[PDB]
Amino acid sequence: ESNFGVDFVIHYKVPAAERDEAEAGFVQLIRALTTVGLATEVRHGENESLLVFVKVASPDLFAKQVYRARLGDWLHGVRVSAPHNDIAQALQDEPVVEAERLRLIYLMITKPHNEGGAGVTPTNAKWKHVESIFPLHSHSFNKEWIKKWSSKYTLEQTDIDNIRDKFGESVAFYFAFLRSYFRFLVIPSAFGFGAWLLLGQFSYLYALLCGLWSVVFFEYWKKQEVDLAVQWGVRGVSSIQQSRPEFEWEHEAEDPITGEPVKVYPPMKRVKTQLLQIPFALACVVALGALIVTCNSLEVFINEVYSGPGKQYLGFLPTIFLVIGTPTISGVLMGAAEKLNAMENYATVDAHDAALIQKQFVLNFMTSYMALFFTAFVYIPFGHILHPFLNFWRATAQTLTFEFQINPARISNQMFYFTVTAQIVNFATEVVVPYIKQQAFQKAKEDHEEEAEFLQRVREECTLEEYDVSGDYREMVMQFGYVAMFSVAWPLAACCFLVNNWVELRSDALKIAISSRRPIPWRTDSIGPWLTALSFLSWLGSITSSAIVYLCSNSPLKAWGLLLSILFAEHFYLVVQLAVRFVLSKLDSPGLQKERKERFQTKKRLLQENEHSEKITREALEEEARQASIGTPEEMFWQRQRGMQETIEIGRRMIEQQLAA
Amino acid sequence: ESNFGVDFVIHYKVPAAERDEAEAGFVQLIRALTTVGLATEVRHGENESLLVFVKVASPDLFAKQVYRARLGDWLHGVRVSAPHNDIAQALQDEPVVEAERLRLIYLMITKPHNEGGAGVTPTNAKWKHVESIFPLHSHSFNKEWIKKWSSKYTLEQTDIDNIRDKFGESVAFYFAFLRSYFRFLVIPSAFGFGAWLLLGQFSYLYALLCGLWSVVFFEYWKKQEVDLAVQWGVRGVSSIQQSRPEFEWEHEAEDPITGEPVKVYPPMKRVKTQLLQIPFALACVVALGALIVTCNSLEVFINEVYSGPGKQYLGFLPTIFLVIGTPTISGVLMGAAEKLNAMENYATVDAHDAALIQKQFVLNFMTSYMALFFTAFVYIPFGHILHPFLNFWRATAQTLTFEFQINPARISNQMFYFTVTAQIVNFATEVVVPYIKQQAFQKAKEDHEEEAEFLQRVREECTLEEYDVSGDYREMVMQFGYVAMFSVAWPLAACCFLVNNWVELRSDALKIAISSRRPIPWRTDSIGPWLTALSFLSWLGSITSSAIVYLCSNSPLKAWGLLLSILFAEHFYLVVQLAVRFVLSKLDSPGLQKERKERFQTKKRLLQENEHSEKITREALEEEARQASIGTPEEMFWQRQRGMQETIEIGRRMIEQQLAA
Ligand SMILES: [Ca+2]
Ligand SMILES: [Ca+2]
Ligand SMILES: [Ca+2]
Ligand SMILES: [Ca+2]
Repeated sequence: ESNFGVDFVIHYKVPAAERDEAEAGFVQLIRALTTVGLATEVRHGENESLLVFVKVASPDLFAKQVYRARLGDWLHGVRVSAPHNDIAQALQDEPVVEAERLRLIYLMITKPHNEGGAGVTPTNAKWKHVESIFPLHSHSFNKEWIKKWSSKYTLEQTDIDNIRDKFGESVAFYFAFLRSYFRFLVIPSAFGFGAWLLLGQFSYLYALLCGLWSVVFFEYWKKQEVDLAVQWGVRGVSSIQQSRPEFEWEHEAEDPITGEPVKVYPPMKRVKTQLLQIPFALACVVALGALIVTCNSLEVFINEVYSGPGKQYLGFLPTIFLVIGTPTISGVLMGAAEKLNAMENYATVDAHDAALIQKQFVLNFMTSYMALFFTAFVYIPFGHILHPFLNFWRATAQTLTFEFQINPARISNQMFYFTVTAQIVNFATEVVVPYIKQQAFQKAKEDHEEEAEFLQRVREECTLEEYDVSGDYREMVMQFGYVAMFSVAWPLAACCFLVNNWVELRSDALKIAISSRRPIPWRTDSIGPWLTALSFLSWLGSITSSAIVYLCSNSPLKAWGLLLSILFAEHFYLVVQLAVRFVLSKLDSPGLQKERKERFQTKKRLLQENEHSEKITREALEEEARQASIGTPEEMFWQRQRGMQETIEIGRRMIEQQLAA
Repeated sequence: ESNFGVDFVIHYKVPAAERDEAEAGFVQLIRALTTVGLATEVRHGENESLLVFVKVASPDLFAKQVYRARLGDWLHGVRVSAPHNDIAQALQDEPVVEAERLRLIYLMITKPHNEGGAGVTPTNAKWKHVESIFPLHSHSFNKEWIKKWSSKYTLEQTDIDNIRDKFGESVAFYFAFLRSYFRFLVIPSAFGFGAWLLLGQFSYLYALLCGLWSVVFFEYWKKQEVDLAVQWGVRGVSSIQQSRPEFEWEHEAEDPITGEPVKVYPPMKRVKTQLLQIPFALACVVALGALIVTCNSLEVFINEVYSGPGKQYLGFLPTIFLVIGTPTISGVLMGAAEKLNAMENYATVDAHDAALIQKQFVLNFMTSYMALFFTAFVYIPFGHILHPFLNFWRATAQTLTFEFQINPARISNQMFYFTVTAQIVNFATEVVVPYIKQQAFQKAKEDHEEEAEFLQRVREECTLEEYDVSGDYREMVMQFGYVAMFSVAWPLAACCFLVNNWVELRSDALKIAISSRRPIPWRTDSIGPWLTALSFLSWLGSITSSAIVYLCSNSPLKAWGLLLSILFAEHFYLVVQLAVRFVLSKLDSPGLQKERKERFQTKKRLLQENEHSEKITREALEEEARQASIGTPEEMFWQRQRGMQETIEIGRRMIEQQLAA
């Protein structure tokens, strides 16, 4: 139930084909680990691998490394004050959390020799046999965390702080984002319940309301994250650029700022494959669009022809099957997105991650909303254009066996089926399928007889995949997109997503608990490029919900109404965006006062670290001595009234002279 | 042609009604001036006033004050580095310009005793007889500056820097803004010339073009001003809050940041008179709107009735008279705006100035564009609603003497008459009327017989009004508004404004030269609240130019077209705003590199101001001695393979064992 003090575990798969070269890499690896002061320990890994175990046996060099990284943060404006202790007397002032300790150990194993480390990143260096470097998982904290999160109803800030001190900043930002989003989802849940009871289907007021809610939630989260970045001492980390190890280069050019020749790569070679996104984008758009329009034509052909013998529920069976098939096509889609992004040689890890978020968000946007767009914006306004598909299905099924009435409330049933089966498929794919996978490999399953269970748990933890938080961001961003631009089709969607988010805030916590190895703790200022995604989804929601409520509320479609509704709701979005930004500028979050007060008090301590007429007539006497040494008329003008009492009495007699005249 | 070294002149009007009290205030004034180390000198002022003259006779206390203000800038993040010289050996490192010197002297005469100064601001303190504190005007620089600006065609950056070193930062920001705006006006001048030749009246392409030009000009100026604020060492000054002297208060509450009890004022008392703007706003809107609709009805009645005996030029004579009357009504309008803003008790000078800019911009917006709005958006789409005014004028003029055909190209003639007579009225009111005023008071017009002409020039300089740069900002912002939202009515407006701006960049320079006393040099990071005005005017231009080109291009007015054109051009504005912001993020202005490079080099100098296996087995031996003193199984696990060569050979024999199995 407790580790052996091990901070990191390296896998180092030794295949039989390259045994001697992998042995030379092994001895070079453990040499390089011993140079940076890591006590090593070698144990057996299954299928010919060598689990080596590292730790800092030297607390003095560890505190020296901690002080060096704190100075590196202080140079880039991260820390408020310097450590001010080259000796370890600042560690008692500010302790090291487990996340900061594991991050600095990972930097000592990851950074190159110029940075003061033994860089053993797998693909770029010679270390092609280093499979995975990963920290361990403390089960005594894990079980307590899962139990205390399942027991409570709401989560305080101390729970997110306990996530911060043991899983880095990024996982804690995800849980803080999901907690704040779950708390803000109760407003359109209640208002959608009210609109589903009272206002009838497709109410305009709920469209304006969910637009306003998306604005206030996005701006409030953008305030709350800079508050959290002040509180965790991580504000401004995105200015620091981490050099990606797999970034190839050609030259080593002039110094930008520091004095160091940084390695460069010709950007036209980058744009040559940046433009590889565009034919891939158009190809994937038309492929998924042809699949979606084929599914839509098939379901309308089926519910026209069979006339619903069993149920009308059987009519949207192709839509249900398409949503079921959507995670499988999105798997190869994200694979071909990640391969394309990795081929696009990116300099720093921030830009590489941001481009991966952009490609993954575009592909998931298409495969999550193009069915509902073809339902709302194509099928409802003019649905006669898919009649060749209908007569094609008729001419095929007539040989195979040997009046359209486009319902405007088809989108409500479609959105209900979409939300429910997407909830079921997402819940099955997220936890239940890995639950039965780990229970299946549980029933399918020397070494010093005391450390046996420890090496058992490490050998089984090597097989798990590393937890990426990008996917759990993307799921919630898409759910927010459903809320922003399709809740007017089905106003109980916010209530369903509220229940899903309360289950999800424990479910994704369970995924980090037992279905994935502990992620390498990184620091981030924010959720990063997902803020652009939330902003774009809210802006598109203000257009789309209004056009949906006009086109489904529908008389012929008077296009004088549609453009006016789109214009009014989009300008209402812009006006409420200005209003909420102006209001949230005035709230005076306490972290800003704390940061600027500490900075001013430190520089005020530096400030404190750093008769009259006598002086005036003395300098006038000095200038008179310089005049008598020798330019002259201003000298006479200043030497008229030298003493101040002379000026007083001359001014008073001049008041008397001006009183005479 | 040269001063007597005088830095400041104080007027101190002594009326005969309060002669003894003003004399006591005089002796207290010159006492307080002598405490802060200012050599004083009293000369006669006309109509019973006492021009006292100050200077720093003590360069040591002046350099001490300079170092104190530089530390005050360094605490608030303005300066890159500290002065690092309590002795005056930093003044040789960075010299004092005349603007910084005069600003610090004005702070020594303006700041209270707690700040280390003798605060003699007129209305708040007892000094109700101090009329005006003002610096002098160096004519040898003035004549050279006017001559070298009239000789050149274009102005280099060195001219704006010579304005910066002698008139502060704010006047130099105005001249830099007018130079950059005059340089960017040549693009819609040439394109409007092309549209006026080729494309015919009311072209949509010119509307999209001037929208794009307004975007690129506004974003390029917003980049250029942070570049200039880096270069002049003034970046970040807007974070510093200057306490307004006339700000009344009730309490002196807790300390926000510094430690000082700041004085507070109940904000509900402020909102009580903030809401006095709204009935004043609605009253002024309906008053100017009734005047404009009366003028419009009168001119259409006149050109209907008389049928143009002389000319059609005589028909818009009421519009010409209304533009002529516009500076006179705007005078009392800005008076009642400034009185309302001064009644609204504002804490700091930044918020007070920003609210004055907001009120003045709203009133000048109405009186500059509501005539053209009632022409374009009311008279052209539906003009039958003003027929009661027409029959009213008929029923009056029928007793007084004893078919409408609304032309869509009426706005072109209106905009031409508006631009031309506004140019003529603005040029007459700006320079020519003060030119004949100063030549009229020239022909209408003891004391030691050597300083006679100096006291003559100071006595005549007291009568001039202090130059406010807000008015010369507001004129150009309104001209930019004409370009942004009405150039499609008359595409030569940009060419006319280009010629006007080339004349204006010397004319407003002449106004500071001889028609106004030298302004007290202030520091500002930017043009401030006018950036919101340019952004709002460009955004409204994207709507208004498109609606104008549809409604005047006009068939009946198909309102399916109007909303689509407004929507397309506004979203084109938003898309090109994103595009230009993304492009200008990548240009890498050199001032940012210079600032962050100097900051990193200073903190890197502070950074530089601040065997392996032996240590590893030594700490392992220490922990073994602690174990033998006595928790134990991890100790045994770490003490298995102590030395690194032991780990090497144990790992190699384990490779051999995994090779056996
Ligand atoms: Ca899930
Ligand atoms: Ca998830
Ligand atoms: Ca002018
Ligand atoms: Ca002007």
